Amino acid sequence: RFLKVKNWETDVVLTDTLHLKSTLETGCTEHICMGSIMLPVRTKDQLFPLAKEFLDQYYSSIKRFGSKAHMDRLEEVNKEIESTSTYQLKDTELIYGAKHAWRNASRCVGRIQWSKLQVFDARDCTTAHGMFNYICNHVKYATNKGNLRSAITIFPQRTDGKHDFRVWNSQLIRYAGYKQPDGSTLGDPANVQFTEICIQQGWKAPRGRFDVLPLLLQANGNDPELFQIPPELVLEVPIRHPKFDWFKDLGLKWYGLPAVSNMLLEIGGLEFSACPFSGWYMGTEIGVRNYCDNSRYNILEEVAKKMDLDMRKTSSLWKDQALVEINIAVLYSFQSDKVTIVDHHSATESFIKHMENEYRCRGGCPADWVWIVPPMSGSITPVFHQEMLNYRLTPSFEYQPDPWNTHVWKG
Amino acid sequence: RFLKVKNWETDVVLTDTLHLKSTLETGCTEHICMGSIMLPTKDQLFPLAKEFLDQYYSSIKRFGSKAHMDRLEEVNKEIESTSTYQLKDTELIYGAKHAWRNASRCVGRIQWSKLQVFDARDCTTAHGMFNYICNHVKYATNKGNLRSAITIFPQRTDGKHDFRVWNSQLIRYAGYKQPDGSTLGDPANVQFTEICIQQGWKAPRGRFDVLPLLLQANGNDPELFQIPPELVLEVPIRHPKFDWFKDLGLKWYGLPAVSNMLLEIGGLEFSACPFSGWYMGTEIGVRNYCDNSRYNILEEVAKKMDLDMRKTSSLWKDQALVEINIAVLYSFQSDKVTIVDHHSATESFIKHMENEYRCRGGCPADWVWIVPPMSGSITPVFHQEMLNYRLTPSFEYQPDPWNTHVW
Ligand code: HEM
Ligand code: HEM
Ligand SMILES: Cc1cc(N)nc(CCc2cncc(N3CCN(C)CC3)c2)c1
Ligand SMILES: Cc1cc(N)nc(CCc2cncc(N3CCN(C)CC3)c2)c1
Ligand SMILES: C[C@H](O)[C@H](O)[C@H]1CNc2nc(N)[nH]c(=O)c2N1
Ligand SMILES: C[C@H](O)[C@H](O)[C@H]1CNc2nc(N)[nH]c(=O)c2N1
Ligand SMILES: [Zn+2]
Repeated sequence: RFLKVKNWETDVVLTDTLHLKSTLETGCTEHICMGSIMLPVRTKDQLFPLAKEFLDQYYSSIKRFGSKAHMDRLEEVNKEIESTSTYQLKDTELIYGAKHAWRNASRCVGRIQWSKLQVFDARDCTTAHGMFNYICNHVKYATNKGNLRSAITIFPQRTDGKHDFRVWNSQLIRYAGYKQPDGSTLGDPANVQFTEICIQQGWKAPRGRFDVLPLLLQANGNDPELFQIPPELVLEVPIRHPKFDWFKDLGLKWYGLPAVSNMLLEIGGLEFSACPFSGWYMGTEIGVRNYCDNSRYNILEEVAKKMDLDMRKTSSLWKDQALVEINIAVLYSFQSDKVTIVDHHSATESFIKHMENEYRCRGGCPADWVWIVPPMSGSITPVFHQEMLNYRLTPSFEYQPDPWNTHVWKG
Repeated sequence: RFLKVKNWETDVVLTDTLHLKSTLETGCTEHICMGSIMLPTKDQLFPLAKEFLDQYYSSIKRFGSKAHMDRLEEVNKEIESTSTYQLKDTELIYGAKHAWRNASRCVGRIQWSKLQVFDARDCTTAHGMFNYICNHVKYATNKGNLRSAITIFPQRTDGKHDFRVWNSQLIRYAGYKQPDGSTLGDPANVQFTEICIQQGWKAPRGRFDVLPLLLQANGNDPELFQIPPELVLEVPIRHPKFDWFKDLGLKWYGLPAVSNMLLEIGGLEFSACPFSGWYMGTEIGVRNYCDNSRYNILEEVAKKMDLDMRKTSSLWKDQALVEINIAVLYSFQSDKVTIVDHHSATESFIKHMENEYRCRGGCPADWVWIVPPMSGSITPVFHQEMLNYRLTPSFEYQPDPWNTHVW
């Protein structure tokens, strides 16, 4: 089958053939689209076809499909599976896997960079202390004094689901949130639940507005242990505005390194439940979402006051005006401090080029329009006018439940 | 089978029981979502009529009543006999309001029950259509206090006697492909403008020429008519702060009136059913003015603001975009023409959505279209999960008449 996508700004039409290699489900049906829904221990039975599907793809990619090496590897994996009920990936396969999981991430606008990913193999890790060390090394490497480098660290795969490695933090670096008895929130409201756990686990909270959370690290299905990332490894950027001098006095800063740590990495049917990965920020993540979401730092009001906008009626677009200025300040600050960041105009333009390239050389590029379009100024970016097809390819990054909801406590 | 939608800003969860009454298809499959794609006989007819009559009689609390059965019978006899059937005035109005109610891409549906329906099924000629359309324009415009309206022309018979409004909106500005290679007026309307010229229109080759109506009656050849200028309410665009903004020479019309869709009710097809409400400000200032393939004025405005247009990271585009939309809202409000900003409108949609879930079991919604084209995440709709599905009565897309016209 052929599927066409049109860009309504340029009339450029592209033809998808890659969707035929789609596997997993979308959530949608012929009667309902679930396009805007955030979120819609394996047998050897299901395991070898998934292993084989993956190895066929790997060996095609290296132009060795049907080779003796290809055939031997299949044979080798088949037996390891029937002997031991699972199998081990070669380093090459692991690196290929992780790069492709990112390449396949339909919600990621930054995918033009997918082939440049530093893969850290942490499959020899056995304890939370070992995890802490690997994660420190990842943070130092990825930060690179502000010249950020994409990286992923891969801890041992799931076995029986009873010995999972998990990073309990949703991101490696994030600020605490503290709910006050008066109902107000100190710090990042997003992180109140996790902060409470940390405190419960023994963390001494400074109770400031921008406290870097400790790492809560779980190895081999044991109870998680707390660790503090050395502060010297945590690069932060004081936020100021190039024209408004009062902006610095808001007392805002943000960390440089966005590093997702709660997702599951699936490769050839194997499940890596601890796989922190990091790139660099697109400005709107901080300036639009982190600062201006009503459920986050929520600073539109205070910024708007200081700008003396007309705040009596929404039709003054005071919220819109303040939002822009804040996003200007975020970009200005990172650039001024030589910390890697990308504006939404740049990142969406690059994505369109990436996407067209992927259609030509790959037969498609699965993309989630809902996530790809930036949270401000949507239609003045080229992705808004771009039809996209969303489908699931493996290897992939998947959501998994939060560990505190599933963990069987040892005590 | 019962579905939940969550609002990630408020944690409010709603349960959709209404999608189970959807019949038409989304374009999506288990393997591929097409949520962002813009365009995804007597035996056929009676169950469609029945489905509709059933929901109609349910609405007036007379389900399984004698009148219900009688009507069902009557319509059945009539299809058996005539191969179609005619809607009672009450059913036409109910159906039109519900077509709007079911429009999953429409953010303004909180107004759905307050829609003035003009029955033009007695129309036979294009001159008759022109008269009805002028009356609609005048009624809906109402000196600037806009009132939603729809005018419904005769239903399709054999597809060779179609009534069609060839225009996409009752009121739009012409577009001309220049020898300078650029484009004068609205680039969106080049093709239509040419057809107007090929059909006789004398273009005043300006930048904001209100297009003539091109009207097709009973499947016959389409005719040109010019809307009385005094019925077309336009608004000069000025900025409350920037004195220079007026020099751009920008204006827009007050009445958004979609004229190219198909109204399906009880299996019957109304190929000519122009409808109108009032603008949300972003439709003009974000899309009509700042879209690259439209008036595309971002650069001119940014220059007049003397912004650093060297690097994209200065967000000069974003700044001009906000100001432009400020001016649009300011101009309309200053001239007392009804308009709604994207904050007010989305806030209304959330309340409508909650009303609908509570009193109907759901509200089909297309997030890709409901979220405004600027400042998306600072509006409540961004954080709102929506389920998209197709209910009837409905407004459907249909082919442009000129690809299908047997001249
Ligand atoms: C290089 C710079 C990168 C940029 C600028 C970038 C940008 C983004 C943005 C803006 C999002 C949407 C999340 C949100 O806005 O809330 C996203 C999502 C995502 N990114 Fe990237 N990204 C980058 C690197 C990476 C890397 C290295 C990986 C993995 C190896 C990755 C994998 C993903 C995945 C799996 C999602 C989906 C998250 C979810 O489903 O919640 N990205 N990215
Ligand atoms: C009264 C105030 C109204 C407002 C503020 C409003 C707002 C909107 C907006 C912003 C859109 C997105 C379309 C675009 O951006 O091009 C839309 C779509 C739509 N509206 Fe409403 N509208 C109103 C009245 C109506 C009425 C009276 C009807 C029908 C009786 C209607 C039917 C539709 C339909 C069918 C669509 C989808 C059109 C398409 O798919 O191209 N609207 N509306
Ligand atoms: C590697 C990377 C780079 C970047 N610029 N942004 C991101 C996404 C940031 C992000 C922020 N908040 C939330 C999420 N997701 C992650 C997955 N999590 C389970 C849900 C929320 C992701 C990731
Ligand atoms: C009644 C009404 C009110 C309003 N504020 N906006 C609209 C939609 C405006 C609009 C602009 N451009 C295009 C479309 N649609 C019309 C149907 N057309 C076939 C596709 C594009 C609609 C309609
Ligand atoms: C309900 C809706 O899907 C939800 O708010 C989505 C919308 N698009 C998004 N896009 C990005 N990049 N990140 C997000 O968290 C979301 N949230
Ligand atoms: C490709 C994409 O679906 C297309 O640009 C859509 C996106 N959302 C939209 N939303 C509205 N309200 N109006 C539009 O024209 C569009 N265009
Ligand atoms: Zn879908």
